[PDB]
Amino acid sequence: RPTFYRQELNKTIWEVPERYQNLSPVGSGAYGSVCAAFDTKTGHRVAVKKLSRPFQSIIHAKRTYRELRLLKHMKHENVIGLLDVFTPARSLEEFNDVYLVTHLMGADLNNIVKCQKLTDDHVQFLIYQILRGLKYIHSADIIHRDLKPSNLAVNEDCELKILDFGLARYVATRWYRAPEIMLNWMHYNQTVDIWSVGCIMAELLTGRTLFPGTDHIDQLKLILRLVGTPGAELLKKISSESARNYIQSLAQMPKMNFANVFIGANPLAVDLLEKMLVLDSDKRITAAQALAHAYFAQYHDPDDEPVADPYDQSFESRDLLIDEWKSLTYDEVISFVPPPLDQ
Ligand SMILES: CC(C)CCNC(=O)[C@H](CCC1CCCCC1)NC(=O)c1ccc(CNC(=O)c2cnn(-c3ccccc3)c2N)cc1
Repeated sequence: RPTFYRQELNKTIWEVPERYQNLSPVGSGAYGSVCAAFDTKTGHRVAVKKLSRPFQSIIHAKRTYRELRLLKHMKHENVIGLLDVFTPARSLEEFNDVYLVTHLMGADLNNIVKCQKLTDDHVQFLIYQILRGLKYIHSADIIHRDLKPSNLAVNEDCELKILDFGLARYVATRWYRAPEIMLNWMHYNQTVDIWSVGCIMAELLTGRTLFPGTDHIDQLKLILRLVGTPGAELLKKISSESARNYIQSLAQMPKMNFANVFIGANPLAVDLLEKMLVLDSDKRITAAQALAHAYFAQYHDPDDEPVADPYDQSFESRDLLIDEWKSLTYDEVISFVPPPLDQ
């Protein structure tokens, strides 16, 4: 066990290993309770997140377990990874705080698009990286579901990682959400995330939110204005009578020609957008397919777009007591094997 030191920061007690020095809060709460720190083992800046009331309820406890499991799994260049996880507790009995350590990222994409509209080259490279991380996540049967520009972090070298910062103690998730999981939430696949990548890529190209809806209905209306109302073939895959009635209640709208909307953009980018922003989720391009798209010719390397190890999601179906989820989380803290150092 390493030696821990104690301090207080912005309404909260941090007890961390001496390994981590010069803690300073970041984001004014925006990211959670998170400090930048210097990691003396590596000589690098890191981020240290203290989970908020991780075992307050069964729901918090399972969420805690879930986040730890997911972070321990992710081993890929374009996905946040886990550098360390610790608790000052010496036993399960005393276990009540969970701290996570990741790389410290430079800025989010929300900050970057709000600052400047990007070059077509920067768009190629950023979207390629998103898709490469998504091929990986999706290969483990993990769906992000919350993709938006504030959940993507980029450094000065333009290397990107996918994360999920979660709630706030503003960019609406709804603006980037697939129509199929806008009303019903039964019939959806991993390509909900590809819909979000299309919305993000549009905004990077244009500097404007593609579908800035006020609510779920308005959101749907903005969407169908671009992609058109569902034709007979998609209508007959909608089980929800109320959704089908709602859709069919609208004055029918044609699909726009995306070249008339994204006027002046690279045509290969326009063609990719058409393949991502398809209403029918069975017809939407997958991440693996998208990487082989001609828009990514300068980056795509089929020998360097790896899949994930399998991920055991079987816990998701379980209904357990708080002390059980806590003990499982403790197990995962104990079994953690830190990553290779040499960067
Ligand atoms: C509650 C619910 C909505 C989701 C909760 N979420 C999770 O479970 C995921 C778990 C892994 C996911 C990774 C992406 C793919 C899906 C799983 N969890 C994380 O992604 C996750 C967990 C911990 C951390 C800690 N790091 C930071 O906070 C951090 C790092 N850099 N910067 C930075 C960024 C830009 C500018 C300046 C500084 C930060 N602020 C970061 C992300």
